[PDB]
Amino acid sequence: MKKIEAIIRPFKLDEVKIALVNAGIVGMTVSEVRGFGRQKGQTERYRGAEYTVEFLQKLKLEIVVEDAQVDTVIDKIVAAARTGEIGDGKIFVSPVDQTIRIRTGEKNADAI
Amino acid sequence: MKKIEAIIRPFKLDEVKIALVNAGIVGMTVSEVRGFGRQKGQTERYRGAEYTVEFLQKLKLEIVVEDAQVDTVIDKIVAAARTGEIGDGKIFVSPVDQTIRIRTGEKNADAI
Amino acid sequence: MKKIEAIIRPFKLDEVKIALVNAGIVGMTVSEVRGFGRQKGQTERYRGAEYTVEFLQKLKLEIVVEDAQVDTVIDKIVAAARTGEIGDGKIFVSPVDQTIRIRTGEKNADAI
Ligand code: NI
Ligand code: NI
Ligand code: NI
Repeated sequence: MKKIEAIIRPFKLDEVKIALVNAGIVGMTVSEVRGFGRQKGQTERYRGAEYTVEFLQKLKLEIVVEDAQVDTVIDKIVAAARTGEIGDGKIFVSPVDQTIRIRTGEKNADAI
Repeated sequence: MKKIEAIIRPFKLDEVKIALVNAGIVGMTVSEVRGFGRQKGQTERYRGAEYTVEFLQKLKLEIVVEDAQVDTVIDKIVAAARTGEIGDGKIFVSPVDQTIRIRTGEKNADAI
Repeated sequence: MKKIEAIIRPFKLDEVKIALVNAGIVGMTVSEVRGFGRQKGQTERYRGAEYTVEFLQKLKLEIVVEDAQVDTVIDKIVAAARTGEIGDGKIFVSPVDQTIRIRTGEKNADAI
C-alpha cells in the first residue's frame, strides 16, 4: 500500500472531497494544519508586486490506497485542488507496509 | 522502527489510551480528524435497512515503536478499540528510519 | 525525499518556526496533538521528587526535504526546540517516495 498526503487550501475541501467520493474513494481523513503562505500587499504597480509570507490555515488530506490506485487518486486531487495560483499545495506519497481492519482483525500486508 | 497509525471512534479514546499505558506504551500522540462514516436512517424494516454516509469526527492515534513490539501494540489497539460495528476504523503500519531525542541528541537508526 | 516529524512543547513553536524560516526552510506544517507528559507535584524534598503523568497539549511539526538536507534540518530543530528538561519531544525520520506540486503537476520521485 501507499500513503497519499495532500496540503490544500481550506476552501477547496468540499470540491476535493466530493470529487474523490464520486470517483469511489471514501477512506480519506482530514486534519487542520498551519503553514506558510503569501498574502498580497497594497500597490499600484501590478498584482503581486508586493507581499508578505504569513503563517496561515491549511488542510491536510490523508488516504491509504493500493499501489495500483496511486496515480488515479493523485490525478483526481490535482484536478480538484488546483486554482492555478501560488500556494495550491503539494502531494506526498509514502509507503504503508500493512493495514489492519479493527472490527475483524483482517490484514493486508506487503511482501518482502 | 515502525510507525503505527490508527483511526478510531472518539468515544473509545480513553479505553485505548489507558489500555496502552497500562501495557507500558506511553509514547502515543492523538489528533482530531474528520472522515466518512455511516449514520442509521429511520425505518420499520430492520436495523440499518437505510442509512447515509456523512463527514464526521474521528481520532487519529500515532505511535512509533521498535519493530519487535509492533504486533503487541496492534493486538492491544484492536482489542480496546473494537465495538464490532461497521466504522471501527483501521490501523496502518509504516517505516521510520530514525528517531532523535531532542533533549539529549540521542539517536536510534535503522541499518541498510 | 524524507519526512521529518517533530513533537515539541507548544511554547517553543515560534522559536523553532523562525529558526527554520531564517535558515531557508519554509515548507513546514504544524498540527495540534495531545500526548503524555510529566507534571511536578508538591514537595519539600527537592524539585521533581514527586509528579504525575498527564495527557497534555503538544505540537507536531512536519517537513518534507531532500535526503541531503535531513541532518541540517534536524540540527536546527534540536537546537531551537531543546530546553534541557524531560519532555522536550522527539524527531522521527521516514521515507517519502515522491512529491507532486498541485499547481503545475511537477513531479519529484525517488529511483529504485
Ligand atoms: Ni505498501
Ligand atoms: Ni524502522
Ligand atoms: Ni525519498
